[PDB]
Order: sequence, then structure tokens, then C-alpha cells
Amino acid sequence: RPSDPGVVSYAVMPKGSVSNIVGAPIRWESEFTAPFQAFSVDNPVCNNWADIGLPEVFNDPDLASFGGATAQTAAGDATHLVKQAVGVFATVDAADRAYHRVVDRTVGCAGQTTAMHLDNFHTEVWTFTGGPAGPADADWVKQEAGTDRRCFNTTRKRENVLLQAKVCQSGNGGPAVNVLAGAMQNTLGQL
Amino acid sequence: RPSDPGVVSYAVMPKGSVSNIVGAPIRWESEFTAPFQAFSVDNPVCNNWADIGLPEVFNDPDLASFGGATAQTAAGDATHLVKQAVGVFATVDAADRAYHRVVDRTVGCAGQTTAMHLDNFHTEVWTFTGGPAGPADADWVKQEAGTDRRCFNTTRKRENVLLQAKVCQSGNGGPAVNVLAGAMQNTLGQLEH
Ligand SMILES: [Mg+2]
Repeated sequence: RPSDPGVVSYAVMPKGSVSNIVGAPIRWESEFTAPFQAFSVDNPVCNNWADIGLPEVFNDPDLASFGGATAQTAAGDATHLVKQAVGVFATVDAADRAYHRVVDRTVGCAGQTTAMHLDNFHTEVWTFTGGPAGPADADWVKQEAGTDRRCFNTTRKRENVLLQAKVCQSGNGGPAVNVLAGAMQNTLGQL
Repeated sequence: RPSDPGVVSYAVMPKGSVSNIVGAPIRWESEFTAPFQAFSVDNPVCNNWADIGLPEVFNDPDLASFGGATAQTAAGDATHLVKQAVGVFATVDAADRAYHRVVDRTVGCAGQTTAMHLDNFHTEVWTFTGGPAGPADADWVKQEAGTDRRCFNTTRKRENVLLQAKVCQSGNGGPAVNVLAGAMQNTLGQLEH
């Protein structure tokens, strides 16, 4: 069955739960209640892979509710960084259109390196990889140029819900992002 | 079964419950115990769609009890705004007449844009949409001109009760206003046996 808009208050895992999933201290988080994009990317095809919880993906006449969080090792320390975004749509079709704004608009991003101009006047360079998106599930990775830092991303469309999770770290945040997306999905009350 | 007048004391969802329903912080609320109208509209057929809990709808010889609340994100922040009004009438027919003061007097409002003059001296321009009212359920939407802000409204007649709920936000407050109206109805003690 479809989710009520209230599920966003429950579907975002708090920093304690995030710490238990990544296997590292997570002492800082910031919650958000609206989609936001805090950067511009040079290559437009990579916009909807460059972060999650984006306005062009989620903002829609049929967006009923939205919540997310960014969690980190500590204030000023993103050694581990974890982000979550959950949108509840009025219809299953609207959630499908939001899913397709992620996966249709990023065809050609895989294999590209591009500059992210952050709104705080920092510039980062990221290399994107990812296989073809599924009907309701899309994974991709970005790696920061000259580092072993990779962000593992997953997007999940479940009935009238679109959710996204991102785990950034050295090594492989993929296992953690899959455990986290599972934990988020388990709250949706869709049976 | 009709509701006793006392149900208005617990039919209005507090800000904590409203927050759980809309899925966003709701830190501010103001309760009221009398119908009020804090505006005028240029086009009179849109009066009873322009807000809920109105005197011309609820005030009546057979109004037994009345309560409502307005709730917001925070004191000066209406990013989410939610309003509720519950009237208990002495008779089911009096509740039906109150329902018809909403739905009869707003025929022609759908498709109209009109100015709302607020008591605080501000002017807002709203575009009204809505299908024909049902026998006991009337829904409509108003959109603020030049914005994605929409207020989803539901008016429901249940035995001797008229209830109204309004959820204002960007995107679609429709699912939340339906959950909220359901939560309000669940307190009315109307299950027949
Ligand atoms: Mg009876």
C-alpha cells in the first residue's frame, strides 16, 4: 500500500543508527525538510548523480512530504559522511516521474570527470561511475580526484516514495549504503 | 450515532499530532473556541472557500459546541500551515444546513482568481479549483498567485458534526489533509453500536 506523508519523520535514520550502520563514530548531524542543491556542476548530465535530495528531482506539484539528514564524524570532520533524502508523493506515478528525473537525466554521466562548484566557493573534481539504472533501483559512485574518497549512492522507488542514501569514505561505503537504504525502506509501512 | 458536544475538546489535533501527519516540524499553534473571519474577498462566491471555521457557516441557533486550531512550522514561519474547525450541532439536519452554507454559496468559485484583504492589512491573490461537492464531503484547493503554495481543504458532514481541515504548503497537502480529517473523525464517537 502507499505511504502516508508522515513516514518521512521516521524513515530518516538518526546519527546513532548511522554510526551503527557504517561502523564508525558519527557525532554530528543536520536535518533538512526541503530539497536543496548547494552546488553547480560543469557537465550537466552529472547534476542528478552529484548529490541526493535535489530540487529538480523531488520538487513537484505532487510532492506531499520530504525529509533528509547529513551526518558526519564530527562538526568540521566529514571523514565519514552519510546523507539521506525521503520524498512521499501523492501518487505512485509522481514517484515514478521523480525516479526518472534521476535516471533519465544522468545517461552519459558514467565515465565522466567534472568540477562541482560548491555554493561556499570551494571547487571539487569528481569522477562518476555506474551501471544502467533498474526500473525502481539505481546505484552509482563518485570518486574525488587524487583521493581514495568515494561516495556510494543508491536511489529506491517504492510505491509513492522516492528515497536516496549516500555514504562517503575511503575504502568502500557500498555495503553501508545498502544496509542504510534497507533500514529506511523498512519504515515505509507499505508491507 | 450523533456526537455529544464534548467531542470538540479532543477532536482538534494538537501541533505534535499535526507534525506526525504532515511529516514536518510544527512548533507553533493557536487554539480558538469561536468561528471567526479575518479577511474579505473581492469575489463573494469564494468567501466560504477562502478559509475554514467561518461564522456564516458555523454560527447557528443549533450550534452546540465549536473548537479549532491554526498550527505552523514556527511563530513567524508558515512554510507548513494547518487549520482545523469542528462544530457539533444539536441535530443532524442543522449540521446538513451548515454543510450547505459551505457548498451552496461557493458554486462559481472554481476557476476564479480573487484578492483576499487580511485584517493585518496585507493583500493575497488566490486561484480556486475544486470539483462539485458530494452529499457530505466537499474538497477544494487555493493556490497563491505567482507561487507553488497550495492549500488543500476538506469539509465533511458526519451525523451532527461539520468538520473542516486545511493543509497549506508547496507540493501537495492533499494526502495530509485526508489523514488529518480521518484523525479528527476518529475522535467523534459516532460508530453506531
Ligand atoms: Mg441515528
